[PDB]
Formats: sequence, C-alpha cells, structure tokens
Amino acid sequence: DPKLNFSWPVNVGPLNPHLYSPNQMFAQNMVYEPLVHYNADGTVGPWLAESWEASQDGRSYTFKLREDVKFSNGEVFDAAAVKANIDTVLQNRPRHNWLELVNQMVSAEVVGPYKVRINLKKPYYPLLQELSLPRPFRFIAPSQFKNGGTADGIVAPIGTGPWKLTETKLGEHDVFTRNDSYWGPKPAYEQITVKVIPDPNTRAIAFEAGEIDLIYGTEGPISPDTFERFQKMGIYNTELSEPLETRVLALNTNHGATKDLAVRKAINHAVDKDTMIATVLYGTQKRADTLFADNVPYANIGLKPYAFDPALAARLLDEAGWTAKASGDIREKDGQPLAIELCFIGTDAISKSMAEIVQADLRKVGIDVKLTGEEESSIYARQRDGRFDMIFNQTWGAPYDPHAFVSSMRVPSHADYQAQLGLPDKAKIDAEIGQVLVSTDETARQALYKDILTRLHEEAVYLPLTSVTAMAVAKPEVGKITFGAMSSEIPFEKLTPK
Repeated sequence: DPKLNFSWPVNVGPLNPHLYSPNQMFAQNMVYEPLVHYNADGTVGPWLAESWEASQDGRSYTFKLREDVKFSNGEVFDAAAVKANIDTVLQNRPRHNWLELVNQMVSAEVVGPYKVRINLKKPYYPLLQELSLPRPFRFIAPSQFKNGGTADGIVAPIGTGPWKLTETKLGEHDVFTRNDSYWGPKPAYEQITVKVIPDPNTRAIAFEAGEIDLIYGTEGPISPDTFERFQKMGIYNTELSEPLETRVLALNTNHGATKDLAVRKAINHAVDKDTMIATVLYGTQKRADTLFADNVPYANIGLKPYAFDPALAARLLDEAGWTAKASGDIREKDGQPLAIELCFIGTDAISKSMAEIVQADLRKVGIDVKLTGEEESSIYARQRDGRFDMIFNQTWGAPYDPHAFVSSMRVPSHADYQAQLGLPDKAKIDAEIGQVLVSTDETARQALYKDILTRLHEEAVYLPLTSVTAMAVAKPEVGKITFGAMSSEIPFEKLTPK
C-alpha cells in the first residue's frame, strides 16, 4: 500500500489531546476525534456522538455515542471514557478557560453506557462548534492517563482516529500508520510520514528531489512566494481551499474622516482587491466582499458586494463635501484635507505591502493615507484607545466564527469595539450580540446575526479584503486534494493516490 511523505516545520509533539504547543493540531486531528464534526459548509454533524439533545433551557446536552468504536489498542470507546477525558480537562481549568465552552462548563455525567450529559452555567449555542475543535475535547484511552490525568503527561497517544503515531525521531520525522480497525472509511494511504523541514528553501529542494509529496498550510508554513514559485512551474498540482478566515481593515466610525459613512463607502469602492491579491499574495487568497464568507454559520445572507468602482468612490466623496480643487488633488472639506491614518505592525511584511496598496489605490480618488507602521505593543495601545482611522484585523476562522469575533465587538479595548463606537445603533448591536450568544432559538439566532451583519455591512464598518485559504502543492500522483473545514484539519485519510 502507498506511503505519503509530508513536510512540516516541526515535529508533531507527544500528541497529548488536552494540551497545546508543542502539540501540532493537525497531528492531534489524525489520532484523536471529537464528539461532533465541523463541515465545510459551516454545519455541525454527528461523529463519535451519533446523536444529541439539548435541554429546553439550553443548559444541558446529552450525547448518544456510537457503539462500534474502539481505541486503536482495542479498548472500548464509551460514556465512561468521554467523562474521564472531560473531567481531566476540567480539573486543569486554568489552561482551558480561555475557551468559552470550557468557561461555561460545570460538569459531565454518565447517564447511560453510551450517553454523556454535559452541563453548563448558562445557554451557549456555540458548544457544538467548539466541541469540533482539535483540542481540548477529543479522546484518549483513559488507560493512558498518568497519575489520574493527562495534564502532566500520557503513557502513549492512543486515540480512536484513522491514524496511529508509531514512530517519532526528533529533528527527523514522525510516522503515522493507518488504523486498520478504524470505525469509519479506511485511508487509501497506509502510512503518512511527516518530515521535519523548518527551512523553506530546504523544503523547496526536497519537493524538487521528490523527497516529499505534499505541502499543505495557510499563511504560516507557506509563503505566497513559495506557492507562486511552484504554481508557475506547471508540473505539480496546486490548489486552494474554500475561505477560512477574513482579513479586514476596521474603519473607525468614531474618529477622523472615517466618521463619515460616505468616506467609508468610498474606501470600500476604491481598493482594487483583485490586483492586491494578484500582486502581493500571488493569488493565494480569495477576494472577500463581506466580513464573513458564506460558508460561515449564519452568514449566508446574500449581502451585496461593494463593487470596485473608483468613479463612484469619487462621487460619494465629492457629494459628502470632500471635494478636489482639480483632477489629482487631495480632497478637502471645510478647510481640512482628506487624510486618514492606517496603522499596522511594521515588521509584518504582508500587511505592510497590503497597506501600501491601500495607500496607492485611495490616493487615486483623493485620499491621503498616512502609513504608520509600529511595534505590536504600540498597535494594541492604538486598538484600545481608538487612535486609528483604519487598522488591520482578522476574524477567528472556523470553527470559531462568527460567535468569537462578533462577541469581541461588544468588549472595550478591542479594535472592533472602538471602530464601531460612532454608530448610532452601537448599543442595539451590542444588545443583539448578547442575545444571540444565549439564544436557544435557531430562527431567532439567524434573524439576530442577519441584522448585526447587515448593519455592519451597510454602515461599511469594514473594508473586507481577502479570505485566507489553505494552500496545497502536491505531486500529481497524490490525486485531488480534499481540504479540511478548518485550518488545522489536513485530511490525509481522504487522499486517494492515482
């Protein structure tokens, strides 16, 4: 059976299901599995739990587990194993409390041999999405606990997944073997070797020499340069996923010229995102016309894009009192120039190149963008103070969207809060956000998000720029790449070599 060589900058880690770095999320996803599965269209479906019910008040969920699942060592996957895992996570609460699902979780109880009930302090509809995460709610054989838990180490990384970790060589590789007693469909590949290649130039050469078959990742492991270099050779398979998270400029409704709706709309009409993507990103990301893409839960609401239309942008400006003396002039309104400050982290090359593109494009319609590249700490001070006209931001990505990012909009010291402060409907928006997070009603939930996202779009609070995507470069014999529904999901089990 066929074997795959995969490159990664680092070793996969010890693969503890309940800890973070140095454990790599994609590798945790190969070995361990969640109760429920996040789909690429934003829905959540059955996985280790075949069924579930939420109590009427939304504070308890009872999961009915599959009855045909074994851990890779042959031990039973059941309600007892799930509770044992949940409990060791909750006993290490300080590590995990950043996740609002954990923060609201009171307890787990065994209510049948294959039924587990999860209890919350208050309703929290994103429970299902956050259960689909690579960590911390995936399941190791409890026999692998050390001293009654996982927080201080595990015996061996024994999961229920389609892959088993069978060899680790630090600085060299990690080898995963197909789990031939996996409960689901069996992988076409018998073996996945993760080769440790931290140096991008070495990775390129290794891919040339045929020492690795697949490269896969987002902005992190793969530069636009790297993807461009391979896609132009025209002999490999190169593909991009569906949108994962959105990069935006937040425009400050409470500060400067961006207080004016016409100016914010003009900005949305005057940046050529397609050219920005083509030049700065080498086509490795997709144009975003809305804050959230239509594969984000509750966000498929048919918002109309602001089309690239610099003449219209000029008409919106002039028709708001921001007029140009002559053709190429910086516009003015009551003595004052149309100058706006765009603040970004000065050592971030991509953001910097994007900011320079924004500056050039907006200058064409009479806007003087001042570029203020500064250190991260200085940028966080600006976000919280509202001392910006435009500032870069990013959504959280699947499966955290839209709830995580929207939730932060109503919290002071977040960029989005400061940027939205000038909206007359800010208090109402913040009330709807509070209501949507505790909503137990799916119809109400869609209506609430529709209203929130529609107001943010129509009031042009954002300049949505790009959708980050997973990139894949593969030898043609690997076949079509099936992309994960979240950035940390690399579906080796779905590869079918030709």
